[PDB]
Amino acid sequence: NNKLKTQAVEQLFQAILSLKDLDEAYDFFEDVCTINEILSLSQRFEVAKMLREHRTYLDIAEKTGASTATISRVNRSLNYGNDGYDRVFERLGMLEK
Amino acid sequence: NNKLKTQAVEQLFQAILSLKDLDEAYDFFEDVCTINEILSLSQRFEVAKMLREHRTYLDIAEKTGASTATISRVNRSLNYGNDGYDRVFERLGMLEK
Ligand SMILES: [Mg+2]
Ligand SMILES: [Mg+2]
Ligand SMILES: [Mg+2]
Ligand SMILES: [Mg+2]
Ligand SMILES: [Mg+2]
Ligand SMILES: [Mg+2]
Repeated sequence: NNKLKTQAVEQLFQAILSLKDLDEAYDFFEDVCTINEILSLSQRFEVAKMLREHRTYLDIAEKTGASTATISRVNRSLNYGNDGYDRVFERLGMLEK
Repeated sequence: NNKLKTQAVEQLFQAILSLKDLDEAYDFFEDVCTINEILSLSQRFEVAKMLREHRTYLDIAEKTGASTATISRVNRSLNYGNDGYDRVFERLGMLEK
């Protein structure tokens, strides 16, 4: 966290928060990231959602491709982090009821 | 690009575009990414800005820490990409005049 209190980090975030729609998101993240990086963040995000949907590690590994080690890492951030995943899931009504 | 046309990628982007302020950005990206990943994206973004500000590779390597190989990679995405960096720089009035 301390290493992230930088004006560089803050401008990255303003850049990210200025994106207006998914086509802009695609353009930007594809400029800044590799395909695999984007695929890697989307996998973590899906693991996290499925974890809160109460799915098993097997079902998560199947559906997402994540190894169980990845699943376990995400699970640490989900549970012992800033509660960012959860606040998005609540806000966007994402969790399969 | 083709590998990124996924519902998983689309939900990551909706999650990212729902973030309302920098504190939310910090909470979310810190949950989803490692410190080094965030530092790595903010470095690329700063390299890209300084490149469009017409600074030399030496000055960019000094100010940002990027190796010149990183600078050269960013420069490919800046110039031969989706024009996402440039559209953010224009929109946010970021380039030092
Ligand atoms: Mg600073
Ligand atoms: Mg790669
Ligand atoms: Mg991982
Ligand atoms: Mg799909
Ligand atoms: Mg790391
Ligand atoms: Mg790099």
